[PDB]
Amino acid sequence: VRHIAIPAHRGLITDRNGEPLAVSTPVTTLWANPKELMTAKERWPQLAAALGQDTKLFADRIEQNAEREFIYLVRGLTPEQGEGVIALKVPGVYSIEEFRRFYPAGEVVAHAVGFTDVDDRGREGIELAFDEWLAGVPGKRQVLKDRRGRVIDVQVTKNAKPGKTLALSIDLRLQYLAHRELRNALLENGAKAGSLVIMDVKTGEILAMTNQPTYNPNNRRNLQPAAMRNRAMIDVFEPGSTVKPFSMSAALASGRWKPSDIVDVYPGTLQIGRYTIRDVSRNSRQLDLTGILIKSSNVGISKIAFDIGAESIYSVMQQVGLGQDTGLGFPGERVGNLPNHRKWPKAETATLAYGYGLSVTAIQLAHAYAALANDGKSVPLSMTRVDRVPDGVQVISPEVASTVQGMLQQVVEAQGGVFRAQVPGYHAAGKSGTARKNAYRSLFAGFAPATDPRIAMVVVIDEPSKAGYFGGLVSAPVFSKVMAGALRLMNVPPDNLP
Ligand SMILES: *C(=O)[C@@H](NC(=O)[C@@H](C(=O)O)c1ccccc1)[C@@H]1N[C@@H](C(=O)O)C(C)(C)S1
Ligand SMILES: [Cl-]
Repeated sequence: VRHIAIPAHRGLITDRNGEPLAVSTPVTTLWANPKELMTAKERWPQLAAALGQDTKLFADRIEQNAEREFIYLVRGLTPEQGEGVIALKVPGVYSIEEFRRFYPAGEVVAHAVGFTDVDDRGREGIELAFDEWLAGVPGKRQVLKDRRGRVIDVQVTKNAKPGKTLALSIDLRLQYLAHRELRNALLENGAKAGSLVIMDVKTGEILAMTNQPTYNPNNRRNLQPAAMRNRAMIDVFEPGSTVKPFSMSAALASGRWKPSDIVDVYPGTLQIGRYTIRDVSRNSRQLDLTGILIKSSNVGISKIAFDIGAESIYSVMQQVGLGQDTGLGFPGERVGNLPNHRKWPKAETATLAYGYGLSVTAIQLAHAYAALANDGKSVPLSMTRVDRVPDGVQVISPEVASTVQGMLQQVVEAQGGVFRAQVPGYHAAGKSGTARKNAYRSLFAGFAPATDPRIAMVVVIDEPSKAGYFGGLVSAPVFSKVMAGALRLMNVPPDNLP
């Protein structure tokens, strides 16, 4: 009297609308009792052939496992193929009906979903993070065996309970769009890597999370580690000039600045001891605060930071979640960091203000822009479909967030701005960036529609290699196309029709 396991059916993963993303499909595995095989040696060659194995090597393996009562022949054949071997009636050959995961969207959502074991245990991404929920509990079968031991099947001791279903926050339609457009952007620019995150400003849901390179989890032969990283969550980078709107939020909240205030940025450089702060465009003197963002003046943002102090900038960044724990619990997710100082020297103050010295994830950057677009209120992040929205936390004053939103709409819409971020039919807001690593990261971060925001988006492209490499040239056009499609796919009313 012994017990054999009764495999449980692992729960289905779907996207937010119910589209299957991970399904456990019936699969047959074959094992043998060598002691029973040792009584039917003349059958071995035909069985070896039916397993695509060499007869002599196969025979060797059963001889050297002769004294054992159990060994695997092969795992995870199709039910019809496993019937082929079962049909040739070899003594001591048995079958086990297991389940095997299939991923219908393949590489399009591989980084979010992850994958399972040969045992159908989650070992990456969502499959790992929600493993206890999805797994269910295997059963126990009471079985009688003779002293060979040939099994000669009594009753179910304990039933199998299937795993529970799970609906992600991801919208597969948005995911496909983002994937295709990020991929196109990568190839066109000779880029090495990239991330794109799309977030629902009002509910905290991650509507799309896509990276390049990626991999097809359905093929065990193409699990190459470098292409398996969910870069949006597990890789960090200096956000660069994409953090300037949060510097600006500190300035406006300080009570010392308004959008119409002027800063003098001539001659487009500022010498701070050994360190020189430099702008790309150096034919400006007086700029207002909206102008500082539109032209992305480093000198301008540094002078404001000197006036208000680094501490005020650090707290806005901390509050919005940059370099902080997101609390999602995605496997291998990084926290990043905001630097700290007892006393902040000028050079450190300036570099913070325009996005160096700190390290963030793409998901953190998108979460920060989402809170800004949601009138300064940060809704907790979710990877699962949200039906009842949790209470959000006020992180920037509504009034300040509104002003900064307007300024950002101007960076997209005014002359001298990131016109390639413009979304046909809609008002859009955002900020470009280009950070060093002569290697660069091209960036665009933003949200839309400007009159009542719905979606925040970050596009991060690593090391473009074709002439133009600024965030406004490389990443902005991706924001434009993906945002255009996402908006209409979500049936959001156009707010900039003529
Ligand atoms: C923010 O990213 C800023 N970048 C730089 O000032 C500058 C640097 O970090 O050394 C730089 C990087 C790459 C190429 C040129 C200069 C400003 N914002 C950028 C943007 O909006 O994309 C720039 C390039 C306009 S400068
Ligand atoms: Cl970290």
